[PDB]
Amino acid sequence: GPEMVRGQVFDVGPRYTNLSYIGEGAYGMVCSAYDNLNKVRVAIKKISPFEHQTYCQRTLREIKILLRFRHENIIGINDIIRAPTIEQMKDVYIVADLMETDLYKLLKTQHLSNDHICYFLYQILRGLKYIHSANVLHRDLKPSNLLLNTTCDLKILDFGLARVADPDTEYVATRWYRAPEIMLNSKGYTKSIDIWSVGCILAEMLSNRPIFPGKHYLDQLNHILGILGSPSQEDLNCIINLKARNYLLSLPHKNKVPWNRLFPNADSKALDLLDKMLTFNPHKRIEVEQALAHPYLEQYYDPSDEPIAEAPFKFDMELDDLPKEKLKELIFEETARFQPGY
Ligand SMILES: Cc1cc(-c2nn(C(C)C)c3ncnc(N)c23)cc2ccc(OCc3ccccc3)nc12
Repeated sequence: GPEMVRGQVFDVGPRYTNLSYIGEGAYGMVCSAYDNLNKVRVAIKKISPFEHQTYCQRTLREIKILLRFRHENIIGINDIIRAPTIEQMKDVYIVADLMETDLYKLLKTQHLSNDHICYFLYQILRGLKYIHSANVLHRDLKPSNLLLNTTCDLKILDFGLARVADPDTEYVATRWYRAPEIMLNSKGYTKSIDIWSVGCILAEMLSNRPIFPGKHYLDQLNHILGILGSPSQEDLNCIINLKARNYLLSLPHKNKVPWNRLFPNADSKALDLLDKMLTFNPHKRIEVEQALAHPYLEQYYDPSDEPIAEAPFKFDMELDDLPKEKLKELIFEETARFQPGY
């Protein structure tokens, strides 16, 4: 029979053995396992989406994007296991490189020196540069979506909320990393929403504490304005939405808090870059290639070793809202090339 982990079956043998609980991912339980073919311990995520439309849809979408993307700072799929007939397939197991932890857990437990911060930040933007080059917005960068290994290699996870970057909410664990414009007008304008999310992660690395921990929807904007200050007139004039602009004008005045008051031990170049990432106005916010070229990342900056996508990625939006059972069939087809062959 199959091995079991906290009452959950992991029918991944004979190739993968000696399973052990790591944690809960956003889509299912994650265990570590020994790969008997490559002689190495790997991470295996178990996914059970076929009891709902939204899970099947997001599963199919994630498998397609991670299979097309190939970059060292973005999580890759090494293998996929499922039953040989669609009628048996009640679960899907995705296999990936074993890392040590996520940035969420690391920051709850330990200090990061400037070199670790600097190197982690470089890798987030390196990976993000590839994603944005494919015309994709992540829209949910946060510490829990960043995996680290023991040699400080960093990988980005979770394109569940990813979209094309052209002009066009639900439940999420945290709004602490959402850019202000997302709640002030068009639903996540541009690539600057991700740069905002990365700035928030930088701040959190400097202090081990999230910078904008809103306790509810409107509170999130109060946290942001309480540090950045009230928007200037120029910045106010970039808020296109009538109600948003009015709402901003109705709020109490707040003065800017200097960065070196919040982060008194931080490298002044780090705070300079942070200032440019956490700019209220998304049109003035620093872009990924410019951020990589900031003096703070001079040690690692190397545009010959910062690859871009071969082409733009396209999401087939019509597959969304297809019937539960049809999505099950497409996931069977997409996972077929990992089934023992030839
Ligand atoms: C997002 C994600 C995280 C982890 C993971 N999560 N964790 C911890 C944070 C629980 C890890 N620790 C060490 N190594 C790891 N690989 C992990 C394993 C994963 C293993 C497979 C995987 O497949 C991506 C995927 C494919 C299809 C649908 C949804 C997700 N995604 C994983």
